Amino acid sequence: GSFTPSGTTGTTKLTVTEECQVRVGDLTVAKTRGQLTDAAPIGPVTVQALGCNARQVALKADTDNFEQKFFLISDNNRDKLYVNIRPMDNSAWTTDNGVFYKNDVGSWGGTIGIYVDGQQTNTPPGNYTLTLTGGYWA
Amino acid sequence: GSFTPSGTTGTTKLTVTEECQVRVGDLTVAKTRGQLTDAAPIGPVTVQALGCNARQVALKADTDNFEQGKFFLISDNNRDKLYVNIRPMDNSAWTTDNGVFYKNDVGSWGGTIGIYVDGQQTNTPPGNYTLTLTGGYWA
Amino acid sequence: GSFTPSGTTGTTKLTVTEECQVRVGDLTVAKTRGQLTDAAPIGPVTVQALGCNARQVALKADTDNFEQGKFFLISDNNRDKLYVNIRPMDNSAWTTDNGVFYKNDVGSWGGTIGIYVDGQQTNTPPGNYTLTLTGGYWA
Repeated sequence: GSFTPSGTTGTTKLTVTEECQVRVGDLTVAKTRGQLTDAAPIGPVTVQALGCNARQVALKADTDNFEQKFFLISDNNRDKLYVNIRPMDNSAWTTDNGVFYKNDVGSWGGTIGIYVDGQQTNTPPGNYTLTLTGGYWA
Repeated sequence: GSFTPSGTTGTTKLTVTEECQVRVGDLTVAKTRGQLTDAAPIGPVTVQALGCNARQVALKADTDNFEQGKFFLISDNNRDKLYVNIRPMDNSAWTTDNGVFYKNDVGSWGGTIGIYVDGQQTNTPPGNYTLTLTGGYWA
Repeated sequence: GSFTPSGTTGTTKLTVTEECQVRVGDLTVAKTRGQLTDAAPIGPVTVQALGCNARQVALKADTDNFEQGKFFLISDNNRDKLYVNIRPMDNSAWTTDNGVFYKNDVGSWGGTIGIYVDGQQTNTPPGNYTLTLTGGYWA
């Protein structure tokens, strides 16, 4: 099985902060380390496939967003926040080295929820990101 | 003549995908190589020149978006290119001079600049292509 | 006292142009050098401090946005600069300490920070200027 890039690239950006969070400029997903408890929901990624009725929809994370496990990477390319990626509808998906594809072919379209994998309330403040690219599995 | 930078910089981003395009995020201008036929319309650029009553409104593309009097979107790898044609929705007369696309007549013009595929290029490798244009006048 | 980074980073982008102003993009703030008079208002930065009921809300500008107790927008060339004044429309009391703009009183303040031109600089070369500010507290 190999992932074929065929879609747009989405990004989940989260700004971890101390209890005293000062949101300057535009508004984004901001969370204090304290809120980084297990199962804690981060953002959500909207996916929409077209003309994929004979292929398995899949999402591919940047090389710096997965290892052995998905996680958001700090701007320093150091600190990481381990998260779990699952669709809103209870569709069945598989995780294969940075790839998250649907077990059944079809032009699926829904929401992919991002949650904190295990309490990590000690996560250093900063800007974390998680990039995912559309495509199919085959 | 020469182009004088005096305005904002706009960008036309197109994502080329295979027949099975999976849009992660929301939203962009995605198109399958199959749709990359000749005259195929990509995105559109809205232009608004003001105080240009004695000058000629002009648009300047990045050095990596033009060559030999030909405009094209560049891949994120600064390698693959999609040749496109620049033309206003209204049939106004413009001129192309080395990456510069200026209007033949002076005055403050405003409207939409349509971007179309120049010749069928359905073999264009998938990826993220862009076309940057900067506002200014010609002299 | 030192500034502790704890919030998001905002940015004020301005595009100085000549009287002939050609807007190519969808939306991006533009202004001709002529409008760059003293007290001239640029953009505005929204500030939302939360859980800061025992800390002094503060804003920190990039190293290339301040110098000698003076704030300014920097050109894309890291050369030209537009000196501006930072002030809360709440008329609240703030202090400027080497790139840091913090509130004199603790509390989870939330409002608008107005950006105005510091002294007439109508000769400012055209280009893209920016001013980055990061949320956090002072102590």
